[PDB]
Amino acid sequence: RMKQIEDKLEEILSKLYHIENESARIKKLLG
Amino acid sequence: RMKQIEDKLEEILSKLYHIENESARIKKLLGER
Amino acid sequence: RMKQIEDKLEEILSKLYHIENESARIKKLLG
Amino acid sequence: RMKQIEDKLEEILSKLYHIENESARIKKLLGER
Repeated sequence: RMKQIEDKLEEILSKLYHIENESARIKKLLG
Repeated sequence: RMKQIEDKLEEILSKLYHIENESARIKKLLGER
Repeated sequence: RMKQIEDKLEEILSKLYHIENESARIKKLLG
Repeated sequence: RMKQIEDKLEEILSKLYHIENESARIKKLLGER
């Protein structure tokens, strides 16, 4: 139930961390 | 209900994979130009 | 309870839509 | 519990605002160069 939502949320945040590093990379590649 | 949640979380999820992809593309763009 | 999670999820996806348009913009600005 | 959820959702949330910001910055970058 709730464990299951959380667990998704833990995944989703992890995609969100990856998405930041990527943005961080692109800024560097830019200036 | 708890199943509308589940669908939306899967949808959040695909949208995440989609955006990793669009940004990877650009990173890769710039990574030659 | 659950209404409340959903409602957050509905918001979070909406930030995720905005984040795409932005990426879409940047690609355009790039090539 | 249902409160670990709430914290993480707020954290997902700030991370969203953070990334809108980092991408807006770049859009704005490129928007002159």
